[PDB]
Amino acid sequence: MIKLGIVMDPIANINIKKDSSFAMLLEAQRRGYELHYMEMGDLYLINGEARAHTRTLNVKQNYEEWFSFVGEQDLPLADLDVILMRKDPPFDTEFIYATYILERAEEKGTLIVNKPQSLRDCNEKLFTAWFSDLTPETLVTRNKAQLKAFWEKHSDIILKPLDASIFRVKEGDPNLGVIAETLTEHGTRYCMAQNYLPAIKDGDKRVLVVDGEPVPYCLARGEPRPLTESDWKIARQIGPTLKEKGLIFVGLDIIGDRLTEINVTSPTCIREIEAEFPVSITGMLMDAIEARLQQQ
Amino acid sequence: MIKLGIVMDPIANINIKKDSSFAMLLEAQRRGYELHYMEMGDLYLINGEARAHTRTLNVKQNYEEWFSFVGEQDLPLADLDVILMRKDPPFDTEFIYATYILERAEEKGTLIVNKPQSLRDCNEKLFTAWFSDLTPETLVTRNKAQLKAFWEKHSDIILKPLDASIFRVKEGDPNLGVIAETLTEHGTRYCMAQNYLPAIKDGDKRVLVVDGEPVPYCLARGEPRPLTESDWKIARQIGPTLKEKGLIFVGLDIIGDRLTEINVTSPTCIREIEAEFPVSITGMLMDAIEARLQQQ
Amino acid sequence: MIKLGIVMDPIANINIKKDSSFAMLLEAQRRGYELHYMEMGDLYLINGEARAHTRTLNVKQNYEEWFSFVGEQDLPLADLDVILMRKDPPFDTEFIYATYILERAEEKGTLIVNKPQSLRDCNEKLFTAWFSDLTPETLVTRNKAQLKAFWEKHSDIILKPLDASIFRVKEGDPNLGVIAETLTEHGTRYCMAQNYLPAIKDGDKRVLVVDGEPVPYCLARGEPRPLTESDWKIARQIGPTLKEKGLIFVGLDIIGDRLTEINVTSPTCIREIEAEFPVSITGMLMDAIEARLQQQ
Amino acid sequence: MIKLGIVMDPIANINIKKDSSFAMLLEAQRRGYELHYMEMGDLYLINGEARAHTRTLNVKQNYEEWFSFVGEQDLPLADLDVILMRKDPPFDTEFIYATYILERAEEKGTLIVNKPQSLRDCNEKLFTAWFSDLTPETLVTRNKAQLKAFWEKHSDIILKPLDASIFRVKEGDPNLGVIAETLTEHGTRYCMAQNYLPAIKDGDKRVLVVDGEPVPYCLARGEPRPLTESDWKIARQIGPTLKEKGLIFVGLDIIGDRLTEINVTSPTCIREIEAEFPVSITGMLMDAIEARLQQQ
Repeated sequence: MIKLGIVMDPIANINIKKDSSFAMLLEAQRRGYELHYMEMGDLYLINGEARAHTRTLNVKQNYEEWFSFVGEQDLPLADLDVILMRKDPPFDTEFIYATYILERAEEKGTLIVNKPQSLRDCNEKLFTAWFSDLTPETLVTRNKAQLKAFWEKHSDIILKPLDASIFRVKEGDPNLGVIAETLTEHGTRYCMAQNYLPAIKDGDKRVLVVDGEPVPYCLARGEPRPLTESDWKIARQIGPTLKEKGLIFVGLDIIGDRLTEINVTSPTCIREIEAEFPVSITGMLMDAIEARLQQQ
Repeated sequence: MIKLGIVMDPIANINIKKDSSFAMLLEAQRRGYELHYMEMGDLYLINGEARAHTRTLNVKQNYEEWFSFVGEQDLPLADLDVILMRKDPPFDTEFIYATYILERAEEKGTLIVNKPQSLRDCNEKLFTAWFSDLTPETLVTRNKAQLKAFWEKHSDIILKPLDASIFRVKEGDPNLGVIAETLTEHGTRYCMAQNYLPAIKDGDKRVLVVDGEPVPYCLARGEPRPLTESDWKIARQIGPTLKEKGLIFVGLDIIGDRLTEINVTSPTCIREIEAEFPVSITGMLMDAIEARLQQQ
Repeated sequence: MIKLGIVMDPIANINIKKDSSFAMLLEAQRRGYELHYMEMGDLYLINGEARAHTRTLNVKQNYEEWFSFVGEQDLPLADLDVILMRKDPPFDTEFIYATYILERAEEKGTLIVNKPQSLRDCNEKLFTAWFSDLTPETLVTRNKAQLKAFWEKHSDIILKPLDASIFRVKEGDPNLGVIAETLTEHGTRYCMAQNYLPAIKDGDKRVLVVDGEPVPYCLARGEPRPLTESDWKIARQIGPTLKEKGLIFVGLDIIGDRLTEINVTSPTCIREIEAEFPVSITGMLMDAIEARLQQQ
Repeated sequence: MIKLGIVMDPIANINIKKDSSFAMLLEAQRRGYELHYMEMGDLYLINGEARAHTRTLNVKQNYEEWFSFVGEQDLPLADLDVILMRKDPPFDTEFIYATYILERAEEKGTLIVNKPQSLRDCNEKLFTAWFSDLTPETLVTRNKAQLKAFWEKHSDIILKPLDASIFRVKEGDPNLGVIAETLTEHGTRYCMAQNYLPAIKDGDKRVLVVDGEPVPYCLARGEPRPLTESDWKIARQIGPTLKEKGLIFVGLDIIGDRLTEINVTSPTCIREIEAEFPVSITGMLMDAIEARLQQQ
């Protein structure tokens, strides 16, 4: 069978009613995969070989007991067929170090969803710089004077840290200086400004893309909808780049007809769309994984 | 002429007697390049285009006044032929974000020394996992129990943070637990252990590699020496990988016949080797840059 | 009845088999006090008046359910007769701010165990500077050069942060510099050095003092013992100062015949001594509280 | 003569045109005091005795060279007659530890301006809780829900951290939640809210009080003015408490007829008032110090 590993934040603390990682584990188990649970602290590197302490895992939709460990072992990660990296943000240096550990197992034949080097290349907020055609006006800077000028030009902007804490600075806001100071840590940290998009009142849509192919229903933040014509247009333009970079399960954040963020670490909204619509997103994912496992 | 940009820690605070970045700027100026000075805070990104505020720079070996700005401008980074990224460690998330800014200029034709994606791929302590043949016994972990066992097996080890603060834990040291606790931040951060190498008493050599080719004299930490036979062997084995990854100016740290670290951000020791030996390392670098600029 | 309030770290996470705060709540309940539970976040200040959101609490030695809330209210803290400040270390600025909130209730007649201003005056590591006669050789400094010289003079020393992480630097340790660097954060933070006391092998005794009077049995760290002659001597010398400073429940840490630390925030070891010996430490505490409540 | 010590942030970085500490050193030198310079890192504690490395200092109004050291020594702080604690905020735990070091010298007869225990008792933002009659509506809390309700009741409020970064949240501001989240660090840190005072447009006055006596001219933030009738009223009400707490040189911040903050660490504005008006504030301070030195 396929031996599936998952690296994630502690399973004992999720909400199985909405957790997408758990929805993935149930599908994988329904297909008969052997599942191996691990957290960040379980991964290590010894003389260049990637290894982990895993626990063989069993999961079930039981609100009183949704997982159990039926075994425990130390193995080279190269023994697993596929590892799902499902660690939540922040994207910090520890996340980047775990990426090098997963890449040593990847050189030995393991499929990593998503690809380690692409996780380092494709920042969730800065990767939109590669698709400026699709995005709002975006400025990334440490300088208060540039943030002041962007606010003068656009009148109503969003200020966000790169690593929610979104400030909206409308015309007549008294705090642009304090906010710039706070997010740039007095000019020592980069932050991002975008023009505010009023279409947010119509929904912050979450579109999922499975191996480059958009799932046909999205979740407008919480109401499931079919993709509109402009949703299909954004997703078809990014899709090919996600497939070739090995970004196999991606979330795109779309407000109106603007692409605002690209989630490549732990995209969610599977349960919410699946409940209202006849699509098995977890099934599409595992079909795509299995396809990749036979392509090599 | 070539327009050379440099991103570095503030020039007003260096020691021009030993600073290698300054030694590079003097050579570039001696060849007639137009030099453009910038710090991290000068770089920004607007709708996917990389730009910076630069200052045209003039440098001279004058201990009372070694640089002056003769102009100031805002330009797209794609207007510069080559940018030297010479920012010091730490390798943190800000360093990683600046890397994406330099890579947007790189897609537009600018040569970046060293290549942005390789700066993200090649951690200075963890890239040695790709050359385990050349390195000491190395363990990377968050677990105190694994560090305890490595210390039992090797009797005398080095503990270092990934991001100097090197602890030597010899036989009979009472602090392995406190030290593991301190470097792993009670098991939440990865750290690195290696077996101690007694050949350190003979020197921590600094070998420089310019576009894959080892400079023939190194600095044993501070005494300049010709490369020994095993120094040539280590450097010839890494060299090709550095060239193809676009890691054009690299420092390797060698203790005895063991490779311990790979400096790809801001390697130094140019002045120290150049003073005692008939080699112009800065000249080798600029010849290599100019070669790369005509190869495309 | 007496209305007793307690400020503490979350009750849902303690171990009722050894927690001394819980042992205090059971005694108070056995005497019929009305108990009011609060955490740090429940305390606030409005126009100089101290107030809190409390929960009326019920406790019982049940490992499956040891507490329940039977009510909830917002009141001025001046309505409670006595508040036990049982927040764990660190002693940080938040701890210091909560102290000013408790002191506004104290001006209005509430007894605070221990007294707020004394919690600010009496640091657990630095208050020993007032009893140098009883302590080991102690140096507090940010300077590596002074720590090096103390180590030269004493050969075997203890290095500790002021805010466990105790380093022992014996003769021949290779790390004094790295350790000084780490605890002083490269000379920006004070740390403490003391000469090592070999009598630690015979026990790190925990003596409790209730309103200036030593409890006659201590816990040598884990074995309960009667106080020795030198334990009685140390405790009788500190005792009067603790009583007049309103430090009503204190822990003293004694190694051999040396006083090393003074716990004034959350002293423990009640359950361990009480189990093996015929003393009710919680009863001595509540008798002392009740005495203080009738003395005014 | 009097031997005056000063603990301050590095003298090599001040602006002698406006620095009040420097204005104090010039007056002290004009009276013939022997001046001893020290920074935080110079202070230490050995077996309960407070000591420091001092440098004998000479100062002069020379923009190219305003100070020189004419000697260097290690002494017990009890040898100095008076130490001026002139360390800038933040009020952090290091500031609190230095306070215990200065208090050990104070027990041995040294006058400390301002008194160490009062520096711990009198927080610059929270000490206003003792004079609620004079202050605006003030709430101190970690709870977003209480900050939301204060904003509903007052329509236009100020949010500030306890340890500038003042947020004004007017009617219709979209960010109260993000700001509360940012200043309380998601409910783990206390912050302060006050109702906004429109009289700020007429000036944020800085009144100085020397040993309980108000200096008769203030600086409205930058225009020097005589104290108004309500300025005299606020200062006469606080004054006696400052004198008896040994808070010898204090700054009060007054907006309109409201007391907003009490500066007890490093009050300034001496040069600005002294230039426009016939008062020697430094002379009033040294007369008060000399009076205190003969009162014991």
